[PDB]
Amino acid sequence: LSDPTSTLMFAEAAEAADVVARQFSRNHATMETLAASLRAAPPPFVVTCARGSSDHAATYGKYLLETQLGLVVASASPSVGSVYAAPLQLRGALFIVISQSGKSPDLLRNAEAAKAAGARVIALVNVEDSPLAQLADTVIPLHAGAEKSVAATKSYLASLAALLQLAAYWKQDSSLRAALDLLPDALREAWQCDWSAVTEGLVEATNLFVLGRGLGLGAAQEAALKFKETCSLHAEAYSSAEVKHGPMALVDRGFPVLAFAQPDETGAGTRAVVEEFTARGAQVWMAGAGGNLPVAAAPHPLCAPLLTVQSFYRAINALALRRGFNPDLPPHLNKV
Amino acid sequence: HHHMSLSDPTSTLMFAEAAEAADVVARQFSRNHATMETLAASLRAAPPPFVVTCARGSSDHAATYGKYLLETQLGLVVASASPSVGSVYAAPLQLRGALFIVISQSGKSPDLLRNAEAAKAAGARVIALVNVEDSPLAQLADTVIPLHAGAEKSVAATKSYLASLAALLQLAAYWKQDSSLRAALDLLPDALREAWQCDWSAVTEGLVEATNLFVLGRGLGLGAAQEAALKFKETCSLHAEAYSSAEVKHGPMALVDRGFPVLAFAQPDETGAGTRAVVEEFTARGAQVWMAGAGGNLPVAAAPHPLCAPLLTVQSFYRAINALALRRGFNPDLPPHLNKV
Repeated sequence: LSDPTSTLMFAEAAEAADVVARQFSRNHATMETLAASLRAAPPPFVVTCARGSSDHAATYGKYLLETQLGLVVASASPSVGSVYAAPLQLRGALFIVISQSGKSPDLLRNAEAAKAAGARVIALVNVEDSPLAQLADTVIPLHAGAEKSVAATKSYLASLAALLQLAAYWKQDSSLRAALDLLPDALREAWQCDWSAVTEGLVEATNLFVLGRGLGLGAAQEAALKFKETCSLHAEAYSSAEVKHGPMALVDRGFPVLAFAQPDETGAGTRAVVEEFTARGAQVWMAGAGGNLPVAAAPHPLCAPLLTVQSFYRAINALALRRGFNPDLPPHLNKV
Repeated sequence: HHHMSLSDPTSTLMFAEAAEAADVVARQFSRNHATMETLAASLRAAPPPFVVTCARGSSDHAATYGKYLLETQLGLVVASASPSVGSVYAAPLQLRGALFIVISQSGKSPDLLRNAEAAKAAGARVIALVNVEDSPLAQLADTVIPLHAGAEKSVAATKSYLASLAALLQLAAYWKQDSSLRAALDLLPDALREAWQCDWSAVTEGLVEATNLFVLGRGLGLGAAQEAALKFKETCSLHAEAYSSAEVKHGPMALVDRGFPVLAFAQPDETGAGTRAVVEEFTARGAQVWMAGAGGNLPVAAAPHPLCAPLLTVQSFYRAINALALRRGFNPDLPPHLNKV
């Protein structure tokens, strides 16, 4: 269509700032109670349990809790069908299930097993009366409302925001707490960032790397999923820590790079790496670290990936339509 | 410099070094027996609260096997501190008493060294699975497990990756005191020899003109899929991407059209909805779907124990991908993007 604003993906992504504001207001005391309980009985480590977009949120959760609380974060394996020669030793661990609908039988079985093993199960979940919420020791509703687009947007940003409020309150980080009050306005600014250069440059694309590292890796993972689902583009997320492998093998004219960088110039590789990509004739866009894509000013560095994703949703919505796809309908059913 | 021929798959360093893998595993198990018994007894006497792995490249794929191996066999949660998924700035994590396993062929990577120093300073027990025994990584470690793979001159790692999987398996067998797994390890070198003879020429020939591909694995097989995808990228200039078979509704199915190639690695003992359930939709969408394991159309060697199956799949895959690289005009022995013949 000729009006990018007319998609549900656009309307729902635009809601994210209001979603985050009301989520933090509604969940404040519940999060404080959970945070106090974790300080009183510190878990030995954390486990995230999630699929799809929610697992890309778990990637961000890992970075947040490892860097801010100093706790190791592992991933559960809900739908892998492992047979345990030994029960998994989860006693006292914090077991974080992230799920939009909270109904996946695999997630439920994994959460039940974690509880039986003595873990504390918390659910970051949008559907508050879901089977997962009923199971959890503590429920953190995402408060994202209904998503009618098949493309997840505000629900993913809400998952990141809930992890951030958990980290802020658990840590008692007064600086991050103050930045949470500023985060909705920053998301509103991020929604206005002009990423038309990458929309225009990818109309004819057939391959892409989305690079990220550390704080922004989960955002790169989600961006690549969005390119696959809405644009029928083989975008692949890749850690810039491993740029000497896949990206150095394949980046070329006709195989471009979108990089999410932190202000310390990490997330795209070194200057020499980017220069090699450019010398090959590859298009390279970078959001962050003075890159050629404009980004909103983050009120706290840990907020930055939410802003990056908020900006990217507008660019990818526009790109889907330019490529002849309706981002509100499933792949293979959405060519216009 | 080594000289090869595009018309002779047996002429590459990748072929010669992958062919060594069985000999490597046999001698590694013999040379490391006493060290492994000592380490395993010490871990039983002081059980760690959990495990953390740390690795780069193909070693990270081996660490992913280690996750599912130790979670299912020892019941220990395994997390990653690999540079791929970790912070730029090595910092203290709450690791007191945890087993911190670093896997590295050369043992020199500065950020692996920093992460291991951080783990030791935080009270972790650092063990290094390393091919270079006098490397900085080995010197830091509390226990060194040499891979005994010898010199690997191909840019494409083969025997060092298989040796890393094997070392994890011997550790798990000795630590768990699993007599059936111990006995199976005696048969593993010969099973690798059988795997090296499996005929995958059909998928080699089928992918000569491919541009994009998904490699699928699950649990114990996920690291194998990741290793295969990396080899496709580097040796063949093919945009292959690895996915967990549990995630196909979040990415891979979106791109699959008629003829889109999918290579699925299956375990021999899958229960419930597994690889065949996922391959079913791929075939309903007309993808070109190959499967190794579970009665699929790419033959695999009989596994002496299900935990061995991913090693046998990769051993076979290495022959197929070496041949595919040559058919596509590339020397798998030379660096990525610089290896067109």
